[PDB]
Amino acid sequence: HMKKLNIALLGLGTVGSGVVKIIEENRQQIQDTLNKDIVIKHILVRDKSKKRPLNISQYHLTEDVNEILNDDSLDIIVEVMGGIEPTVDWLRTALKNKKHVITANKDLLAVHLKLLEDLAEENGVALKFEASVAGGPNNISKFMGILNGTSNFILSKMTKEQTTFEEALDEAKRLGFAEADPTDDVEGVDAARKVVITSYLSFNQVIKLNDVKRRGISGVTLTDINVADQLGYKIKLIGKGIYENGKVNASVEPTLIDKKHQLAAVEDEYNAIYVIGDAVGDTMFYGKGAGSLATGSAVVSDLLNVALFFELPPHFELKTDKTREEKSNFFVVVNHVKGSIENFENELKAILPFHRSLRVANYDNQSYAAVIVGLESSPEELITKHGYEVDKVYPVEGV
Amino acid sequence: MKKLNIALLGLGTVGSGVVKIIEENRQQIQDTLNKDIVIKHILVRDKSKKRPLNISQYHLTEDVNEILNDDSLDIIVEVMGGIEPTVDWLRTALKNKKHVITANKDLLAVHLKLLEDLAEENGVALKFEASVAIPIVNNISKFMGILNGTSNFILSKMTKEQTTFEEALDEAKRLGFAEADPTDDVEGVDAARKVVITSYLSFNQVIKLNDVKRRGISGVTLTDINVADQLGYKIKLIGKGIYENGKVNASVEPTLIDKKHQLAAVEDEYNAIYVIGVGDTMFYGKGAGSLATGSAVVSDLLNVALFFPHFELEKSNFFVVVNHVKGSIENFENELKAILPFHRSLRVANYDNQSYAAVIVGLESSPEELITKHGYEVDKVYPVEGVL
Repeated sequence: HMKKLNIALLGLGTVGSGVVKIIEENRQQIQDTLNKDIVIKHILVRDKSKKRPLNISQYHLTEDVNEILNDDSLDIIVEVMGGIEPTVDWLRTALKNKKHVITANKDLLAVHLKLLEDLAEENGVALKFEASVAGGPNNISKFMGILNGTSNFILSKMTKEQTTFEEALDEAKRLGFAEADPTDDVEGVDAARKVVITSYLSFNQVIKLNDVKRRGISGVTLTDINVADQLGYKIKLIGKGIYENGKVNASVEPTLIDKKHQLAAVEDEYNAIYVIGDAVGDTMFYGKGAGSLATGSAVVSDLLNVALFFELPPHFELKTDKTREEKSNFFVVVNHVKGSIENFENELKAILPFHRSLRVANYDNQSYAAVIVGLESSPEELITKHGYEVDKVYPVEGV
Repeated sequence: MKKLNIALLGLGTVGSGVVKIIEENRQQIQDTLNKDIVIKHILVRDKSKKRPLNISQYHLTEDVNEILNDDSLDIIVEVMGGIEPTVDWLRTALKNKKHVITANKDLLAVHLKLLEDLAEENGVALKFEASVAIPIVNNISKFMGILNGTSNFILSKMTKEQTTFEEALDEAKRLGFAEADPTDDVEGVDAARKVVITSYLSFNQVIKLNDVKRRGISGVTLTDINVADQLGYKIKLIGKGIYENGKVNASVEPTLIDKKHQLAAVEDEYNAIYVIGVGDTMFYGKGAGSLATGSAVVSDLLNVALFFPHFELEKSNFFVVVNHVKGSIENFENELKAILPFHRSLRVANYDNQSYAAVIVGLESSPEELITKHGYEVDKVYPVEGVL
C-alpha cells in the first residue's frame, strides 16, 4: 500500500542538511501516519568530493543538475541552493516537467515568485516558498516593518547604551548579530528585499528591488536618537509599502516612530510587520527571523502538504463593505543656523505650506531639528531655497 | 459544475456578511473552481425582522429540523451563537455526515473537543473560526494576552487620563465599548473564555471556564497604576496559560507588566497574544469584525469544498499592597526581608497613608497568607510579569 515519494534536493548547506535530518527522523512516522515513503533520490551539490557527515554518504550526490531534472521518477524538487542564475531556470524546467517545487531560496524576489507561480499553475503542479519568505506570516493599503534584526539591534544598542553607530556595530559583530561585512544589513538591502516580497504578498503587485527607495542606518547618530527621544520618538529602520491608486510606493529608511506606537517597542533582533487596511483595525506580527532549523522545518511542512494534496489568485472580493457602512510627516535637521531656536521656528511657520503641527528642538551647536506633521510632501527643497543647510530628513510615523 | 448545497444557521451581521461574500464571489468560485455554492436554507429566529442583507432571495426558515433533515445539504454553516440548543444541532449535522463550519463565539474547549471527535468519527470536517488576535491560524509552554478590549480600554483611560475606575467605566459606556451591565468585560469573563480557547489550541488540553482563576479590573485604582508606573510597570488585565508537567494553570487578572514588554504598549481596545516556547512571538489587533469573520467562514467553506512532528535536537513575582502599617518604609522592608522565604529581589514603595507596596521577585507562591499570619493587613496581591 505504501506510496513512494521520490524527491531531489538542490543544495546541501545548513538548511539542506537540516531538511535531510528532519526527513530521516520523521520518515518512520510519515510512513506510518500517512503511508507515504519519502525517498531522497538525489542531492545536488557544488562539490561531490567534500568531506561530509556519515549520514550524507548514504544519499546519491551529484554535481549535474540535469541528472535530477531528467529523472522522470521524481515527484518533487526541493531547492535550498540560493541564487537567481542559474537557479530560477532550474526551477522553470522542473515545473515544465510536471514536478512540484519547494524552495527556500532567499534571493528570490517578486518577479521570480510571480513567474514561477504562473508556470506551476500552468503545468498543474505546486510551487511552495514558505521557507523562502521566512517568518512574520484581506485588503491591505499599507505596511510598515522592522525587517532586519541586525540593524534593529544596532539602533537599540545605540539608544539604550548611548553608543555611536560605529561602537554599536562593532558590538553587534562581537555578539554574533552582525557579520564581518554587514553591508547587506546596515545599508538596508536585506530589508528592501523583504519589502519587495511583502509588497508582492500584501498587494499582489510586483515591484523591483531598484524601485525601493533605500537608505541604511550607517548615517544615524546618537544625536539623532536623543533629539528624537526628547521629541517623543524612537528611531527604527522601517521598510514600508503604501498601495495607493493602483501604485506601490516602497521604501526602507531611518524613520522616527512615536514612542506609543506598537512598532516603537520592537527592540534588539526582533522583527515586526504592522499592517493597515480598510476598514479593519491595524494588526501586527512580532517575532525573530528564521534560522536554518526553522527554514528546514518549513520546507518539510510544505513537502508534507504537497504529499497530502497529490492525487491561483485568491481575489476573494469585497465590498460587501458597501453593505454595512494620506499626509506625510518629516524630521528635518538643519546646520549652520544663525539666530535662535524661536527665530528658526517662526521662519518655518512662515515658509511651510499648511500642516498639522510643528515642534523644534536643539540638535547641536547652530543646529536645530523640526518635526512637522501633516504636509503633502517633503519640505526639504523649500527649506534649502530659504537658505538653510539641510543635513538630512527622516520620515516620521505613528503620528 | 459540482453543486454545493449549504445551509446557514443564523443571519446577523456575520451571517449577512457570509451571504454577501458568497454572492459577489459566486461567479469566480464557479469559474475558477469546480463548484456552484447554493445557499438552500437560512435558519433565523424570527422571519419578520428587517436586516443588513436587504429583502432577499434565499429560503428563510424558523425550523432547524427542516435543515438537519435535508439530505441534499453538504455543509452547515453555523453563525447563530449559543451552547444550547446550538451544539446539539451541530452534533446532529455531523452524525448525518454533514461538514460543519462554525463561528460560534460561545463555544468553549469542551464543546470544540466533542465536536472535533464527532466530526472525525463521521468522516467529515469541523472548521472553527474564533477571532482573537483568527485563533486556529494565530511548541508552546506559556501564553499571555490582553483578550478583552473594553477592560483594556478602561485601564488605558485611567492610566492616560488619570481618572478613577468609575469615571473610566462611565466613559466606556457612553462610547459604546462597555454595556450597561459591563460584568462580562470588567469581571474578566470574556477574557477567561478566550483563555480556555487559547489553552485548547496551544496545548491541546481541555480546561473548563471555572478552572480559570479569574479576577476583574473593578478593584484597580489610580494609586495602583501610578505606584506601578514609578516601579517601571503598566497594569493590564492579562489572560495567561502556563503548561507545566502535564498541567495547565490558567488565569485572568490584573497584572503588572514591565514597560519594555511588548504587551505593555497594547492600549485601548486593542488585543494581543504573546506566545513563549525559540524566540517569543506576538499577534496584535482588535477583535476580528463581522466582515473578517464572514471572510474566514467562506475561506473555510472553500477549503472544505476543495479538499473534500518530531524535531529531535518557573518562579513567580508579586506586587503586594499592605495597609495599616505602623512605622517607616525602611522598617517595613526589613520586616519583609525577615519573614519572606528566600527570593531573588525585593523593592518597596509608598502607596498611601500607612500603606506600602512591595514587588517581590522569585517566590514559589503568593506571600499573602504568610504576611497575613505575621499580623499585617494585606489589601491585595497582583502578579508581576515581563521581569528579566
